[PDB]
Amino acid sequence: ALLHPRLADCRRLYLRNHEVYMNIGAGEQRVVINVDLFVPLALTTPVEDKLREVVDYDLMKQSVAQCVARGHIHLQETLCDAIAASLLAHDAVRAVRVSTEKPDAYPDCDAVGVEVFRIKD
Amino acid sequence: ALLHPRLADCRRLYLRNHEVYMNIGAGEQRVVINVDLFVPLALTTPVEDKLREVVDYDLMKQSVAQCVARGHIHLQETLCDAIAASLLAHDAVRAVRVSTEKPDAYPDCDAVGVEVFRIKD
Amino acid sequence: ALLHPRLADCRRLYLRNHEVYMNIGAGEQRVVINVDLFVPLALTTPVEDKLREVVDYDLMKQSVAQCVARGHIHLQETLCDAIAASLLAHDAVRAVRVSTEKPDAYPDCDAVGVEVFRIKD
Amino acid sequence: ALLHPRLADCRRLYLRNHEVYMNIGAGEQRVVINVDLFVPLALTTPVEDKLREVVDYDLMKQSVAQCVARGHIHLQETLCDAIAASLLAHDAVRAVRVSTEKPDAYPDCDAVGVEVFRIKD
Ligand SMILES: Nc1nc2[nH]cnc2c(=O)[nH]1
Ligand SMILES: Nc1nc2[nH]cnc2c(=O)[nH]1
Ligand SMILES: Nc1nc2[nH]cnc2c(=O)[nH]1
Ligand SMILES: Nc1nc2[nH]cnc2c(=O)[nH]1
Repeated sequence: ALLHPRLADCRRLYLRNHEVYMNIGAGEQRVVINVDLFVPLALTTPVEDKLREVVDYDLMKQSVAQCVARGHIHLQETLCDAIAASLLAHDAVRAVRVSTEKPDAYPDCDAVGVEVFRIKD
Repeated sequence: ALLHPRLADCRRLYLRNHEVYMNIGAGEQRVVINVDLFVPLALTTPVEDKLREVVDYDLMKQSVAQCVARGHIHLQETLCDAIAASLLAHDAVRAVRVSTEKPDAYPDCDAVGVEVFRIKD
Repeated sequence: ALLHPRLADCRRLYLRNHEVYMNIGAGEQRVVINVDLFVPLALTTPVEDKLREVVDYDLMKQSVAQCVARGHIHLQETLCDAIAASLLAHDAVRAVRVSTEKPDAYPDCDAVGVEVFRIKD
Repeated sequence: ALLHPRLADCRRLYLRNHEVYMNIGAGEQRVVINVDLFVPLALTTPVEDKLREVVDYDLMKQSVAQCVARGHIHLQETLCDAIAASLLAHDAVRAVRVSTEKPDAYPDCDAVGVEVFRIKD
C-alpha cells in the first residue's frame, strides 16, 4: 500500500482487530474492525519526540467509538462508510482503509465483511 | 486490491475461511474457500440503511453451496472456476477473487490451493 | 499479485507452510517454505475435470523435496533460489514466488526468512 | 512488493514479529517489530553458498537492538523511523519496510502501530 504513488510520501497508522459489541443486522453481536490511516511524512516526522509533531493514532479507536455510539446501524456498509468518512475529515489524513466484519454471521465461516479504501484527490 | 485502477470505485465484500466437506480428488475431505467480491460504490452506498441499497453478501456463501452441491468435482480448479463464474454473473459485480484449498492434502503442509482473480473489462 | 499485468491471465497455485527438517546454517533445523506458482489460465482451464488439463500442484512439494535432498545447504538464499529455479523450469509456469524461513533463528522473533519472486519475460 | 518496478531485481529478507520490552509512551511495554529489507539479486546471489556473498540478515535484529538501546523513546514514529534510517544506511539495501506496534495499547484491540516503507531513488 505504501508503494502506491499517492501514498509513497505517507506513513501508515493501523489499528488491528478492534472488537466491539453492538446491535447490527439487516442481542448484541461482535463486530471486528480494522483501520489503516495514511498520513504524510512531512506532517508526522517527529524531530523532538513529541506527540504534537504527529497525528495521534488514538483518533482511529475514537472514531469507531463515535460511530458505534450513534446506534441504529443495520448494514455493515453503514458502519464502515461512516468510520471512513469520519477519519477522512482531518487535514493530515491522505487516505483511509476501513473493514468491518462479523465473525458470527455463519457457523461454517470465520467472518463476512466489508472494506473500503478512500484516497483524497 | 482496492488501489487497482479498475477497482478504485469499488468496495470489497469478503468471506473468510468458509469450510465445506465434500468429495473431491483427482471419504469426504475438508475444503476451505475464500471469496472477495468487488462491487461499485455507486451501486452499493446506502443512504437509508436498507438491504435493498446494497449487494447482499449472502450471495458468496450461496454460490459456494450451489457449486459444491453439483457433486462430481475432481480438481480444485473445477470448483474454484465454477464459484468465480457464478459470482461474476451479476450486474453489480465488477470483479471476484476466489481461492480453494485443501488443508489435509499433505501431512507436512498447512494447505495447497488454487486462486483466481477475474475482473470484468 | 493476480492484478499484476503479466499475471492477469494466470491462476495461482499455492503451497502454504511446508515444513522440512534439514541441516542448514552458515542437529537439524526446522525450515518453513511457501510457494506460489503462476500458470496461464489458457493452459490450465479444465473443461473435462481431468488432471491432464492442468499443472499438477504436487510439483511444488516435489521440487522442495528434491532441493532439500541435495544436502550441503548453508544459506537460506541457496535453498530459496534453487526451489525457484526448479519451479521456473516448466513450460506452463509464468512466475514463481518462494520464501524460506527459520522459525528458530532467534528466541525473540517468530521467523527470519528470504523471499524471491521471479517472472518470465 | 517484489512486483514493484524498483524492487523487481531484489530479494526480500524479512524479520517477523520481533518482540522487545522497552520504556515507550507519549513499567516496560511489549513492542512487536516487523522488518522487510530489499537487497539486489545482483549483490546477493550466492554461487558458492558462502555468507560473504549475501547481505547477512542478522543486520535487521542488530539494528532494532541498537535503536531500542538508545533509550528515551516516547513515540512509535521515533522508533520506527530510527530503525528504517539505520537499515537504509547500507550500500546493498535498496528499500526497507518497518512496522512497530503495541499489542497492549488498548484492551479491545489486538494492536496499534506505525509503518514506513522507504525506497532509495
Ligand atoms: N452487503 C451486505 N449484505 C448483508 N446481508 C445481511 N447483512 C448484510 C450487510 O450488512 N451488508
Ligand atoms: N492443479 C491441481 N493439481 C492436483 N494434483 C492433485 N489434485 C490436484 C488438483 O485438484 N489440481
Ligand atoms: N542473508 C542471510 N544471512 C544469514 N545470516 C545467518 N544465516 C544467514 C542466511 O542464510 N542468509
Ligand atoms: N501517532 C502516535 N499517536 C500516539 N498516541 C499515543 N502514543 C502515540 C504514538 O506513539 N504515536
